[PDB]
Amino acid sequence: MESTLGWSVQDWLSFHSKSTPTKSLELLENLLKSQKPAPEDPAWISLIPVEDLHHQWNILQSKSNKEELPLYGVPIAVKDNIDYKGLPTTAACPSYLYQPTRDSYVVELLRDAGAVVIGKTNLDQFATGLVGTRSPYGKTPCVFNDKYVSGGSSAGSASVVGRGIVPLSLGTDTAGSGRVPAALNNLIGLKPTKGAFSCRGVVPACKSLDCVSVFALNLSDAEIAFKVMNKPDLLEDEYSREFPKNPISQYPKDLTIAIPKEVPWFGETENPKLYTKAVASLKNTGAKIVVVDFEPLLELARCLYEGAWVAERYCATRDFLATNPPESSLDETVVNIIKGAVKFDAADAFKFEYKRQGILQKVNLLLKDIDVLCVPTCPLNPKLEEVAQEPVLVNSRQGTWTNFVNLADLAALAVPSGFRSDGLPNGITLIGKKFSDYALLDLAKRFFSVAFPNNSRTYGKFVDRRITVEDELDGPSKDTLNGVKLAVVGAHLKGLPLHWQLQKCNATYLSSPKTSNNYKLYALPKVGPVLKPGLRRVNDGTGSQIQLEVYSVPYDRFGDFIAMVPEPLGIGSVELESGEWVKSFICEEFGYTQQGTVDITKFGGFKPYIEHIQ
Amino acid sequence: STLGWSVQDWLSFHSKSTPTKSLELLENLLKSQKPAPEDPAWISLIPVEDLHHQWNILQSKSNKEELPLYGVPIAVKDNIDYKGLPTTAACPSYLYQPTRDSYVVELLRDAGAVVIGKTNLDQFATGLVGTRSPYGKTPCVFNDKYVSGGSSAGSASVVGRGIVPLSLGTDTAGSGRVPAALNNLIGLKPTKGAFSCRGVVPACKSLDCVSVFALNLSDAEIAFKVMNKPDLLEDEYSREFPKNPISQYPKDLTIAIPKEVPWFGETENPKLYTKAVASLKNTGAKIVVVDFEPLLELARCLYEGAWVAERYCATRDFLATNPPESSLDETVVNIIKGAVKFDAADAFKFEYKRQGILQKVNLLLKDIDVLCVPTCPLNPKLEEVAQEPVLVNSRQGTWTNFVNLADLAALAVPSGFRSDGLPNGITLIGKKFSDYALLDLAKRFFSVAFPNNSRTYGKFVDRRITVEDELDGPSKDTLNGVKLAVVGAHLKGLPLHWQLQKCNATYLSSPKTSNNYKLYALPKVGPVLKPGLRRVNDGTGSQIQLEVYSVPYDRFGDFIAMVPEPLGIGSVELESGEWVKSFICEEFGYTQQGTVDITKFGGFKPYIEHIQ
Repeated sequence: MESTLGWSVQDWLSFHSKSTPTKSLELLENLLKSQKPAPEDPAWISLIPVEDLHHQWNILQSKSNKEELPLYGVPIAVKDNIDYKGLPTTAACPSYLYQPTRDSYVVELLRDAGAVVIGKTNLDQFATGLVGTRSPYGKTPCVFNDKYVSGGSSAGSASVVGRGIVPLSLGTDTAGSGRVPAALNNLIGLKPTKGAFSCRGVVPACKSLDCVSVFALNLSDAEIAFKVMNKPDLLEDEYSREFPKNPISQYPKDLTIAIPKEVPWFGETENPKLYTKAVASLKNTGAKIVVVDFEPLLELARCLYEGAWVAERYCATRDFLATNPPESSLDETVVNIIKGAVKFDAADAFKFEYKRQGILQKVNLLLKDIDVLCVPTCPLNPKLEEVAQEPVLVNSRQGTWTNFVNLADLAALAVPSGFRSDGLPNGITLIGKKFSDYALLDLAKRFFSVAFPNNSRTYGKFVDRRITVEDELDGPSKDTLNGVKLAVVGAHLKGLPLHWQLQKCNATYLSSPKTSNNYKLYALPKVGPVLKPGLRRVNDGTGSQIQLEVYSVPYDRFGDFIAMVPEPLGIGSVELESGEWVKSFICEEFGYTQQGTVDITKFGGFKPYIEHIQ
Repeated sequence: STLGWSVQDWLSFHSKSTPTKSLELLENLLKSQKPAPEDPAWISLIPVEDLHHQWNILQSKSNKEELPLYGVPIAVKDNIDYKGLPTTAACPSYLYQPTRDSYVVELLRDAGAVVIGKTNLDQFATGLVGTRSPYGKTPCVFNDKYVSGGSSAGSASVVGRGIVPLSLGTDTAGSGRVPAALNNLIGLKPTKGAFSCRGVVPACKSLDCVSVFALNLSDAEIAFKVMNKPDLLEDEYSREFPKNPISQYPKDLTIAIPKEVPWFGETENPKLYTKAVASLKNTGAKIVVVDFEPLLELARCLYEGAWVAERYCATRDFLATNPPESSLDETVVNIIKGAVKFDAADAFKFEYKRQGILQKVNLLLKDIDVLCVPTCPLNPKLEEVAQEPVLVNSRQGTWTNFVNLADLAALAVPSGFRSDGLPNGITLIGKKFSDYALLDLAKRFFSVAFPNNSRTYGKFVDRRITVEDELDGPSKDTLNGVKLAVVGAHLKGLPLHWQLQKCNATYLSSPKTSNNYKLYALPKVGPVLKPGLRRVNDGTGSQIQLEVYSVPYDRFGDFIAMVPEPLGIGSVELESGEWVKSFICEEFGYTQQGTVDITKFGGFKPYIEHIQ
């Protein structure tokens, strides 16, 4: 039949719509057959049985609104860290193996959205490392060159996406594990705001810091996965937290992007070139780039490394370690790290927690006037043998830019910046404050269109395919709004010189209806260099339908918007064509009752009129 | 003579008197005080020359009568640094000499106050009893067979006897609350992070609060305003209060009381609680009966769990010097030494459990403005504590020990006397930053529970509060909002005024428009009559009375959602020429049949009165 390697989610959905339930089952059965487990393919700890593929697919057929399921019959991989009930969970530790009787909340959500889990994916043992070599199941290679490391700890999940077996996969990230493998494999790596994705059914390893993360080939698919898994789960995950309403969806073109004053490369010469060029490209989107001392952030990173956070991994594994399981089941570097936790008492954990809170005061003072950090994802592209030689120091260095994100309650999106001379990829990570995940996506989109002009952007190993349409975003869905419905008629319309005031207050365009038959529109005597209309509700009988744009203005922001609204205008209510009332600009009678006032109703809107002039 | 004076009493003496007489008054006060053990309440008193030094510094300040604590004597817990006295934490061998004031003492000093002494406490602030000190066991201000309570023992006694009208305590698990109940005081336990902890000895650093004992609400408030200041770089748990702090709960607010109230045998204190609840009901407040189990789960955590290690963290380099056994209190040191039981791994295990409980607590409190709780179950005897050095202490903790873990604010307030003559009280608990609304809720509770100006204070069973529980609310520098003129149903006393309170609006003034304005009564549809303002291009316009309010930027959206056709918010020009947001009205509004031109009345209230 037909090749499936490197399909977007959209590619998969298109197939399903135009195919029959049996010929789409076959395509997945066929994808499943081409995969190999165990040591043959180090990327897979385990793969589903054909019976299980049938089961998932039957369940899928029972649901009665497919073609509204944004991941209908789309295959996905899951880090062997995260429970799927159809397969065992291992944490890349053969004797730790266990059978979950229930799905991760995250997996359960993706299944509800129509996806099919194909296998569990290999990782550094107990999700401990940035290298991907620390698994008794095998070392996963870089999708581009088998001499190189895939990155970890989410190594299987990057590999599998990088070569387009599957268009989305799940990883986890405490201090880099969803970001480093994206850079080494030409992927999108989304590390969401903490507590946004539930960690119910993931094996705890630094519970207080840990996030479920996603890999994708493109912005579009990372967005669909985010919308699917961003769901509260307060009573079953102690660190879950609900996204607030009115999430920002775009940074201003003007945004302050901070970069570090000192960028250590540890001898590496190719990667600096990609970073320099990437910063040039951000400047060209119109961003303000500001160079900033990252001292406090690095103090925070050191606090991670010096502190007792290792006691979190130890807490999740000590009962198990005391079981004394066969040495061959264990990675020794991992186990030595985890046992570093024994030398810390409760008093110690607190002492470091104090120091962490103190650093954060400094970190919060620093970020107050910055919108985003742009950081190299990792300094190196490690060779398999380089990390065999120095099995700890390579790891430390690969966390140069990753270690402080979760401690500081930030979000992050690792995104390609191009290729070095030797044809390996790397890239940048963009770090935003709590709940900016949607705006980071969009910022990547804007970065891409400059760094990869003329649709020249590659993805995964697919060095000779180009992104056309797949990096486009819907933005946050209307579900998430909670604001006043506001109708504008004048200088706040798209394209006129007060539109920005709506953007400043994080307004969202809803629609463009007309008033009912009840309205006149005036042009007022110009005084500023801006001309200003006023609406008049009338009932002699002689009104027209005036044209409007309607915006949702977040409740907490409406104060900021109305404060910019000078006499004689005001905010009242207006009647739309359909009979709904909606807040709107109005005008004191004194306003349109001056010498200089011009009856503009004729034009049916304010645009038409500001063109019959200029 | 000076005993039982309030802050205002001190201020009014000073402002009528010479610096010299003012000094003598303070001197006589200092003279008449004794340190421990003659008086267990005081660990040390300032030497007379320190008094003069402090006085001379005060004389240097150029604006004196702006200073809200000018020449006002205060006590400080021997937990907190004042540079002219040593710090001890009630451990003689722990004694050190600070270089500088704690930030909190420095703020109060800048506000005028004179530190008179360092006050006695349970050693290393561990306990709610007051008795675990080698400098002595501070007695209840009512009866020296009874415990004063702790750990802010001396602070409570000194204010109970009215030597000083304010004292600093600290509070991690009740230490600013229990002693207030047992001595007929107000105990304020501010929102975490509001009062800096720079220069206080840590004992449970991540939960610690500096706190305040007063005799009346006014003083608690004054003190609160002086010390509620950020100190972000010198105190890792400092946090800035946001703008527009609420000043008052609605008449309506929901107050939760526990479904299960254990008393441990006590027969007297339940009657005062019952009575207090009935007083709250009578203020207009809706009482709901609520399952406190997850809050008591939380509070256990503090005891069974790893927070005990914060104390050990604070205290262990010292303890490894094996100081003399007789400077140590055995109960306390053993409680602290129990921290060796816990791994870092254990500390995280407990932290997860805490975060799990807080998910349940935060959900349970979305519905609720305030928790009302018995301050402590018991009025323990010294003897009872001697027999049960651990048991009584923990029963005294049954209501106190979840507050900081859960990041809440508290105010312990009197509720009357048992038949006994011993006092007790209620602690009102609110969410973060509610400190001003908590004080106002106490005012309201007082006016029902102690009608006709009958409230007692401290040992002063024969005096009555008069004006000293009144409040200024947050000061104007706290607000950040849009100035808004109302002309209509949102005026004070009028039917829509609740909508300003709902949006946390603050009254600023009652100015008039310029003479540019007409006012119409709109046709009456609802059972609410509403006016419409109209500006004219003259000459006919007249001046309309307004009320102007600060509406938080935050809340303005909430406010406008309540404003229907044909009204709107635009701007109006005051008599002063200042423009300001206000209600305006569509043309159509005042052009309907039945609109009455009402200008002649000068405003809306006089018109409503010409109808009734």
